[PDB]
Amino acid sequence: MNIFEMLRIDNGLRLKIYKDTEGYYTIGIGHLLTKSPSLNAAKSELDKAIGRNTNGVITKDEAEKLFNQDVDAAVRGILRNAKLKPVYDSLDAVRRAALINMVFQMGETGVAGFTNSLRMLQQKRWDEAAVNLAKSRWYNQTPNRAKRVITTFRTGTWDAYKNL
Ligand SMILES: [Cl-]
Ligand SMILES: [Cl-]
Repeated sequence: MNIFEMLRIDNGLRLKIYKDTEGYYTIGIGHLLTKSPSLNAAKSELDKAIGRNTNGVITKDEAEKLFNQDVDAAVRGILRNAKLKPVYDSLDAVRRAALINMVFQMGETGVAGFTNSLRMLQQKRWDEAAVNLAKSRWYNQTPNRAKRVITTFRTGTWDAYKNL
């Protein structure tokens, strides 16, 4: 199991533009196109991202390309963020993937906001962080996904993802 497989399980693969859980236009493996209500705007972002007139539909290969760019981007945003970097560096391989997952999902800004949980992770206080992480809109809006990520941080194994 690795980050790619992990996020593939959490995001699915869709070849036509769709609305994510917050109602935003997305495509592929969780690639947000725009927060804008306009399908046209979505359509425009997609063509620009792909480099072709897509008509709101992409191929598997194209989906995968956006996915690789997105994972890379998530890693670099962490490394560049002053609040994220130290946490990431203190963690083992499996827990690093849980941090990337959150960043991919909510952005570096969103995650950097979890001050208290970050601190507990940095201290290696797994159960306590797990409890803190759960007290969030994140956990209340997407509880299944959140539980998988949280379990990953608590246990440091891929158990939550095996079977999927
Ligand atoms: Cl892009
Ligand atoms: Cl969920």
